[PDB]
Amino acid sequence: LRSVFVSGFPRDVDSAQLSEYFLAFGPVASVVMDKDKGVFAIVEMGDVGAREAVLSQSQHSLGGHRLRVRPRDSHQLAKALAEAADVGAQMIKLVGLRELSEAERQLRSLVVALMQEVFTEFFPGCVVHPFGSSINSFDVHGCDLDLFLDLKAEGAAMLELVGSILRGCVPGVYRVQTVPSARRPVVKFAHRPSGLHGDVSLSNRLALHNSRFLSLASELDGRVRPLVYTLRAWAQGRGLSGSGPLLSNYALTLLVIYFLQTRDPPVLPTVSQLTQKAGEGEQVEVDGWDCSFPRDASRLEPSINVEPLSSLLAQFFSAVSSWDLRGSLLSLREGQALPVAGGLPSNLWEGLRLGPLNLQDPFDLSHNVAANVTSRVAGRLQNCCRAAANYARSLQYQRRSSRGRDWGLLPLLQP
Ligand SMILES: [Mg+2]
Ligand SMILES: [Mg+2]
Repeated sequence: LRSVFVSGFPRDVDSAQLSEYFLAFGPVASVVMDKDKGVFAIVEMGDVGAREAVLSQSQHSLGGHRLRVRPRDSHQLAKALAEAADVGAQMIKLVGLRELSEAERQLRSLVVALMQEVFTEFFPGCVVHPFGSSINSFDVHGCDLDLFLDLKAEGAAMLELVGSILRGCVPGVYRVQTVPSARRPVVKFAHRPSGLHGDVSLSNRLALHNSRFLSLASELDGRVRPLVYTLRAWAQGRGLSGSGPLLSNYALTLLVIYFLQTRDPPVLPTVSQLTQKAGEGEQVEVDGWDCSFPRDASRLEPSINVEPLSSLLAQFFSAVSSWDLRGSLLSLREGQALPVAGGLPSNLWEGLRLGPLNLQDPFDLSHNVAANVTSRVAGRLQNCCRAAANYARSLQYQRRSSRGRDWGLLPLLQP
């Protein structure tokens, strides 16, 4: 597909002139005007890279006329987002569509209850804590159900025992696979009646609190869920968020939250500030790290930041693209970037893994959630952010479309 659809050039303009214009971007193979009609025309470039170079620039003009050059479940999403009022309404609608329905959530709680009632007989006093995607209120349709069982060879034996229990005892669950061989040992399971799948971890415990923190963030400000959902969909769109060297959903969420912490008025407070507001009985530590923070966001002061969702999204793209990733450790606790060269963040907090992208976990401070991210992924993240930022400054992002044209979020959510 080296050919591009080009329309909008003035009446009585030569195809040789279009050829001459597109000649700047590279070799032009052919230019064919619409024969019986007029208006648009098709331009085939010599190189596919030249075609990508033409599509790369959103600003085209000839003879004083601006040119439109375009290459030439999900459909429900696009249609619904096209029906919205503006960018903000689009983001909120995206949240409403992707988020779990109440039936799904209560179904999840029911399944958790089943698992608990089965496990309690084998391990008296054991507690099954749902964590991650389900309880952090960033949940999406068909997301994993991750359970933590609260009670390295003995760990493997115990893991196999849990696998056996899931296999032969609790009714309805199939696809049981024990995985001791991973950084965090886990037992994969699938419950058939509820149509759910997930992982059971022996000790993930710290992560549980992380989830809670995330939830609190969503309760602290109303823009958090739209921003995080939208940026999740976007990162998954550009191939940024993911499994391998790609960013994890948790790391991305942490990045968005950090961005919200770094705004001129803060949208979210720093984790340290939350720890200060914890209070008696809410004090909790895990592996030496302080995990404490308020139960409800009601007794916490609101955000004086008046920035709308659109401006916050554009500011996210711009700021993330503008940051220095390799030389900075992004801190959620202090809500700011701590310089790597000088300040030696690796001295205190021993075991901290630095690199292309450094993002510090709000509780365990020796943990870089972005440590897995390679140079290519980081650079491509900043590049995509620069792109999206330049797009957010256009009229296509800011305003709606009269009929049928993709506007606002829709170009950002496409592959
Ligand atoms: Mg019973
Ligand atoms: Mg999973």
